[PDB]
Amino acid sequence: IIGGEFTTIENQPWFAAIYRRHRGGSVTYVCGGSLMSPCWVISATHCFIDYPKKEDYIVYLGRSRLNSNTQGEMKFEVENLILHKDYSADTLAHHNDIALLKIRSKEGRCAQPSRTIQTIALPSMYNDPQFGTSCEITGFGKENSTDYLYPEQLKMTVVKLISHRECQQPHYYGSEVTTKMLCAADPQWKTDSCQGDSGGPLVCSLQGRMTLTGIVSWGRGCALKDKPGVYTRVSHFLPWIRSHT
Ligand SMILES: Nc1nc2cc(O)ccc2[nH]1
Repeated sequence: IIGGEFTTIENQPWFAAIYRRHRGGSVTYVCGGSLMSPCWVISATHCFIDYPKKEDYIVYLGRSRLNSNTQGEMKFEVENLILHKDYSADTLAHHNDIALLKIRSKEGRCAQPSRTIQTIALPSMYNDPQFGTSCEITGFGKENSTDYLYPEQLKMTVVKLISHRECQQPHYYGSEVTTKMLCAADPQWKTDSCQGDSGGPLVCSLQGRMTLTGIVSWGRGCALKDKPGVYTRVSHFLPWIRSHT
């Protein structure tokens, strides 16, 4: 993340760090995601679609830093990884970018909702906070685009929400965000998401409740005058999310 602050997990008690295991050479960070209910995490197919053998991922909850074992984490396999039956990578733009992972400790069970391990609620149907709401993102994403290492502490930032007519400024993303893709960014240029963040959460405040408003997906550069980060628009997906759940 190219924005504000370094945080710790208990301000993010739903974050999901997902790792690939390798043939021999060990384990590299895939993406974030978010804890749904002790059996489930939510993220984006673009992360896994090239490499779909559920058995190579190792996701974590309660982990606070890329390569250090933080206080009281729990480790996970992924009993099933479910990718959207319809996904597509158009130039820059991603489509129906959503995915589910059923975790399972080495023991067969979903996770124990600790202090450092909460669910976050899904949105309700046709109710997304309005342009100009500040929401927040978490990930271990590049700090600077020019960087080729992801940061070693976790990062969080907050980011204002854009309206589809504004984000379809042809000076922005044209007809390529669409009704199910949600733009947001800090009034231009300075904080934003980036690489290896997608699958992270966009968590807006609705009535009182932190609510999984959107899932990070794409954006042309990180922190660019006229280039919003776009985030999947979660309420358009609550059917699929229950009928593959
Ligand atoms: N603005 C923005 N650029 C991004 C690039 C990514 O690979 C993932 C999220 C992003 N958000």
